[PDB]
Amino acid sequence: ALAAPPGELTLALTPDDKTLDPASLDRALAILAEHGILVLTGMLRTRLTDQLRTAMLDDLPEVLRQQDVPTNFVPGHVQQDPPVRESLLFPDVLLNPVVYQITHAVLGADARNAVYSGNMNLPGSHEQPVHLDEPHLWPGISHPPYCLCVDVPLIDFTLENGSTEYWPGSHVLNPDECYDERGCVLPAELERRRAVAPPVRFPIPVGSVVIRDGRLWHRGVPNLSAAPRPLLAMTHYTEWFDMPPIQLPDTVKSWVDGSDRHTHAHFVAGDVDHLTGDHPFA
Ligand SMILES: NC[C@H]1O[C@H](O[C@H]2[C@H](O)[C@@H](O)[C@H](N)C[C@@H]2N)[C@H](N)[C@@H](O)[C@@H]1O
Ligand code: NI
Repeated sequence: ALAAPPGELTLALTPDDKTLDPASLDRALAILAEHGILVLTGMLRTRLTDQLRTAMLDDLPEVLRQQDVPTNFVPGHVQQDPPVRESLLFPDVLLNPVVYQITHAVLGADARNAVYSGNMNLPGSHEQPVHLDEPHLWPGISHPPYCLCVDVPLIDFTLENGSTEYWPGSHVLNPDECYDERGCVLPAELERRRAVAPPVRFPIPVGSVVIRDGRLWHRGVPNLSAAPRPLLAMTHYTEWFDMPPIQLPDTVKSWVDGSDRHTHAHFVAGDVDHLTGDHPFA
């Protein structure tokens, strides 16, 4: 019911900021440890978010033409990969120096991005169940994080247009028989948790970047606006967690492969089909 992101969760920047001073970084880490979600305002320029927003709304028709449209949990929550064309792969988005500074500190210098995907929340979408995007490695065990979701809204997220319900501090909870095979939280454990630390939902301005634990409870909620709500989604993992590589064109290999901000990527000659992944050599 907030009119902006809570201060407990938020850290304000300009796009020119390339690192956090030690005091800011310790705070960012302290938030991800305690709350499991960190909102970074003013990270990305309009020039980038605009091109990416345009590119994904242009692709949405090709996505909805598909015989079976891939959704997450309920109708209206479409899985859509953004394009991997030389011209729409920006270093400030894939290899953001502030994001990787936080993820290196949390997951290790060998941590790597292994997801370049998206969530198109359509008008009249349904309520998702509360869930983990990425599960705990064993039931009934406390362990540190092995993955951080990096969510990039491509329009102003509002209460009406489907800003995500987040459950702060839920990333460290992992009792027995808590999660089912799709990673949905059992209803008993929700109501116990709602009493101690209830969910929050808030606007997130475009140009913001949200970093959160992969294990954080959350649910997508109905888009009641007249416009699709695109989200570009990356996920950094520890070196040792097994993931299939991101299909990228060799036209970007030059700067992506060199970097000490690691991507788990496989480079193909020529164009890559993000949408349906039909490209001949995977
Ligand atoms: N790293 C965050 C993302 O993780 C999940 O999606 C993955 C999901 O983990 C896989 O089952 C699927 N094969 C790919 C999909 N993109 C979530 N369902 C997405 O909503 C979220 O964008
Ligand atoms: Ni989710």
